[PDB]
Amino acid sequence: PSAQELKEQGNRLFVGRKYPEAAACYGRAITRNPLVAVYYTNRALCYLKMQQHEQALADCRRALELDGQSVKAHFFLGQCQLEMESYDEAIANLQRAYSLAKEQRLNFGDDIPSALRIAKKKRWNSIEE
Ligand SMILES: *CC(=O)Nc1ccc(NC(=O)C*)cc1
Repeated sequence: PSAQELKEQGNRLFVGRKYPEAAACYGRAITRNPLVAVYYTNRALCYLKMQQHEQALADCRRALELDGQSVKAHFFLGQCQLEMESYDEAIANLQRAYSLAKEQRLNFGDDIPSALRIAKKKRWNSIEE
């Protein structure tokens, strides 16, 4: 199987909540072609759904090097840092995801802006404690 076919099989497993199996298929595609960003971005989300944040950080770091303009990778990076309460970095990454989304016209409705507000509100909440 080619790397593209492996990404498609990992995608099918992800839709069925098969997160660990999907991450294995994404690692497959990385072995075959390790220079495609979305392979890391998709597996990062698998790790993110698996409560393994440090693992999710790494893949978000790998994706943003192959594609510094990736809206999805910045979005998962910020959400991952948010769940780890790294609020300032998280808001900065969600903000850049929003900036890139408007540049590439990937800003749909109030989606990413609502993520910003939820992150900023959670940051305000923790500062008080
Ligand atoms: C195709 C696919 O994976 N869709 C999808 C829909 C919803 C969610 N999760 C929630 O709505 C909370 C994940 C994936």
